[PDB]
Amino acid sequence: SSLHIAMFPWFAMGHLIPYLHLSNKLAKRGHKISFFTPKKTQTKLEQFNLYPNLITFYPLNVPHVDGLPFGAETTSDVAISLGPILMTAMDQTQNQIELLLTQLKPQIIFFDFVFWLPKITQRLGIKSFLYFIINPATISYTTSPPRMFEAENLTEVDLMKPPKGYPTSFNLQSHEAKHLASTRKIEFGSGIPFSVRSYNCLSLTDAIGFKGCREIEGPYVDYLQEQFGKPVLLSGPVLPEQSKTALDEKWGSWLGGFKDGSLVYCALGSELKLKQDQFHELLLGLELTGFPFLAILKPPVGFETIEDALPEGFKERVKEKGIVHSGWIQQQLILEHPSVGCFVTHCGAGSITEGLVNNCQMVLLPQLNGDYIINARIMGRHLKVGVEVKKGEEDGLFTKESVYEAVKIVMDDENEIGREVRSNHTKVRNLLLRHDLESSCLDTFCEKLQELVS
Ligand SMILES: O=c1c(O[C@@H]2O[C@H](CO)[C@@H](O)[C@H](O)[C@H]2O)c(-c2ccc(O)cc2)oc2cc(O)cc(O)c12
Ligand SMILES: O=c1ccn([C@@H]2O[C@H](COP(=O)(O)OP(=O)(O)O)[C@@H](O)[C@H]2O)c(=O)[nH]1
Repeated sequence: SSLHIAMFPWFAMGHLIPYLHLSNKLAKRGHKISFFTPKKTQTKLEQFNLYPNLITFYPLNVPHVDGLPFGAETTSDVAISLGPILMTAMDQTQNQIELLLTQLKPQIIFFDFVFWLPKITQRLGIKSFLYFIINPATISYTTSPPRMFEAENLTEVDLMKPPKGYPTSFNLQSHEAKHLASTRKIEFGSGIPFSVRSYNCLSLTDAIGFKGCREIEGPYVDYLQEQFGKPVLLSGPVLPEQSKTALDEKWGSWLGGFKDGSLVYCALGSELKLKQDQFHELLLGLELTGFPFLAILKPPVGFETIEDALPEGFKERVKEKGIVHSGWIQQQLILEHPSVGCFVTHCGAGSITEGLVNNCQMVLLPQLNGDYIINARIMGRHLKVGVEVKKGEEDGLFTKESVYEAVKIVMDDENEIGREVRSNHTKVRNLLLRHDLESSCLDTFCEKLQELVS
């Protein structure tokens, strides 16, 4: 029997997009989806609704919280420092969520962040499902009970090693453990410290789910199931679905003028702005490679145009070989273009999947975020599908020479590290695209959802 599922993702394109990818897969199986989305953002999402008779959008008015810029709905609309206020605004949709649930009456609601929700749903006879599109290795590392019980005694040296029982080994740099130790305590919406919030969601929800498959995410989901004592499901790897919009002709035309596999694509997601010095170092490192490149970057901190922040003489030197662009582009379609030979990525969970299912060599440039860092360690050291750009142990900065070297290594047909990461990437792509991998993940996922509402 088909399920009625409501979708309440965090107000971020990196959550809205994979929730919609998964929605399409569930609707193909006959399930009815009530998709809650910020009102103005809906128009950008219709693009991806492949089953409009089963997937219905319901608009949310993102309320006012003092400090929130006017009209802002998504982390793509605000600077990263304003994220906690946007969290307070999502907390404030409670009364209009509670009324949407009362009239739509879904059996299950997938959600992010709103740890108050399982108390509404238990009252309405609805099952709460905390559905993560970030890595379970990240939640396992920072938010498992052993971490939470040390409370404010948790230090940088504590975060340098995994929590007790953690199934895997990898190394953090000093500045990364420093980042995790401090940001953990910073308020993220309505006065709740960040890790407390996520922990409250894990503890109070009926069940948990993650993007991923047993072959890669398995050990972390088993660890989390053992720790929290409730089902931790895997949706499958949420392979990107095809959009209804073709590749913009101006990009298709420009990309079509380069030799196959010759272009370096660089993008750091839609939520981040580099500091100027690292913006310069990145762009000069791309220039040093001599390869054509497309860099999708916001202007650096303190700057409003790409023009004003480019290193001196940059435009005149790179000529038609390189473009630096700050607008939203169709990243998934660009990564499928045969010109692209290399993807320099901030290691966001969605960008990681998009690179894995394509042919591009991966260069890992994780930005200062626990999931990006952990994704980078897993891709660089466990799966060994990419080369990570070296950062200063204490300052977290890279040089233009380190960017150049990483790209050169993976682009060199005769370099043995490049051949190795190509070979390992092919292994992972062949697994994720295996004819029965995602479908069998979804088979199990949907059975376990049926048990949940039984
Ligand atoms: O990056 C993280 C993250 O997601 C991310 O949290 C950012 C705020 O810190 C936000 O800006 C991004 O849009 C979002 O993808 C979340 C998260 C996401 C959805 C949830 O339902 C609950 C938690 O937990 C984290 C926990 C960590 O120990 C470290 C992290 O790095 C993240
Ligand atoms: O100009 C852009 C920037 C991002 N994306 C998409 O936005 C999502 C970004 O998610 P990810 O987790 O990689 O990073 P974030 O942007 O949340 O940091 C992915 O599906 C990208 O393909 C896109 O299509 N165009």
